[PDB]
Amino acid sequence: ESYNPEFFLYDIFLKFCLKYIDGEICHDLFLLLGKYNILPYDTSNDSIYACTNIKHLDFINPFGVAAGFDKNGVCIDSILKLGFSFIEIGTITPRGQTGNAKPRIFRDVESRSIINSCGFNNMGCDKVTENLILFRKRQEEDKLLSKHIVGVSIGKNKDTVNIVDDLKYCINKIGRYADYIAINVSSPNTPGLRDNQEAGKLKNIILSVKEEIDNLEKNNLWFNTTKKKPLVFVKLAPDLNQEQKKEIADVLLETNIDGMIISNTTTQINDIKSFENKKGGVSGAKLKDISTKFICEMYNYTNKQIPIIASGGIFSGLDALEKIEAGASVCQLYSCLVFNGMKSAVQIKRELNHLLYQRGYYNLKEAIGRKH
Ligand SMILES: Cc1cc2nc3c(=O)[nH]c(=O)nc-3n(C[C@H](O)[C@H](O)[C@H](O)COP(=O)(O)O)c2cc1C
Ligand SMILES: Cc1c(C(=O)NC2CC2)nn(C)c1Cc1ccc(C(F)(F)F)nc1
Ligand SMILES: O=c1cc(C(O)O)[nH]c(=O)[nH]1
Repeated sequence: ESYNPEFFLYDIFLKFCLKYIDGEICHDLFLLLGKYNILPYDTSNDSIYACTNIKHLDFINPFGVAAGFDKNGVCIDSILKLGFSFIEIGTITPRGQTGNAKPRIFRDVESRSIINSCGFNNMGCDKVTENLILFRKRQEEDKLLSKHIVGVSIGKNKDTVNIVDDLKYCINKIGRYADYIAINVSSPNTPGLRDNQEAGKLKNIILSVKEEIDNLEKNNLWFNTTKKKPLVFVKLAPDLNQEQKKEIADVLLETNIDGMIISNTTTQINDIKSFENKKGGVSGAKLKDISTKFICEMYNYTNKQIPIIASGGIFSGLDALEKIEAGASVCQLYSCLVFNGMKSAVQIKRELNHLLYQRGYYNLKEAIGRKH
């Protein structure tokens, strides 16, 4: 009963943390609990009707943890054992960074919103690779983790001129241990990063990343879950106009990107009194509708040819079903872990299974894109 993530004390501690403790400190405490493997766990098998896939990536269930939660890969086992099918570590950069000055994370509990200006704080590609190699060694000896997927989000150091150099550096160090690589061109907290979403720049970035991944073999294998070379995803920002979204879509089709993560934080949420005039991008429930509309738009601009990982405002099974019906094959959570806590995975999985049964869906795959 105690290791059950729905134990009552966890909600007691969650409420106390959300009322009296700084956001980053709460996060650091969660990571500390996982580092010592004293977090609750849920090793129950998941419904075979709720599993999903992106190409050859077979997700035991449709819920993972978004990037920026385990930036340095120091907590992969514990987070996954909460009930998640995958996690995206990072975003990492070649050299470590401490990020912007603190406090840089703020919460609004009433609206279930977060705002952050972290600035790609992380231990750097080389250290984080060592943490991921340790996990992959543990995974090779634990059967309960053999189907779990780990992706790596890569970006650039603040002072780097040509992003492709930094992306290549990361791919050549951590790529062989990744099940997929997420190209982060959508953080609002690294000056000029979002400009790389322009079509011509993005195209060259994607081809450069894919060419570097395809060269890992020759340069001398796959110490990951798929035992295959990592897929390539792009994470997009929701603060784009329609012509930019159409131009990106055309590039994603030409370059054969394996999927698109929709979406990162936004600067369009400005009705939160306590966040006014603050730096950073907003996450949480207020982002849900904005990011779901973005899924529908890109699902149609890419003619349904590009799989979608949903990110933004997902708290309930209904929220997740809305993303799936809009076009998503899998969902990523972040703010749900902040405001619901340890029970996030267990609870949302049960809710979705109930909804699939209620709505007359045979399985989750049948629901993908049904809104359209
Ligand atoms: C504190 C914090 C740090 C984040 N860091 C990253 C990051 O490093 N890379 C990334 O791609 N997204 C990052 N994100 C964005 C989340 O991955 C996610 O896309 C966003 O929070 C929307 O999901 P949500 O509304 O369910 O929280 C971060 C978000 C927060 C709140
Ligand atoms: C809140 C919170 C946060 C958080 O505010 N992140 C920064 C705003 C972005 N991140 N997470 C995992 C939680 C849930 C949590 C933390 C600690 C504990 C406890 F058991 F250790 F007390 N329980 C639940
Ligand atoms: O992709 C990202 C990165 C950050 C950050 O490190 O500041 N923050 C976000 O909201 N999204």
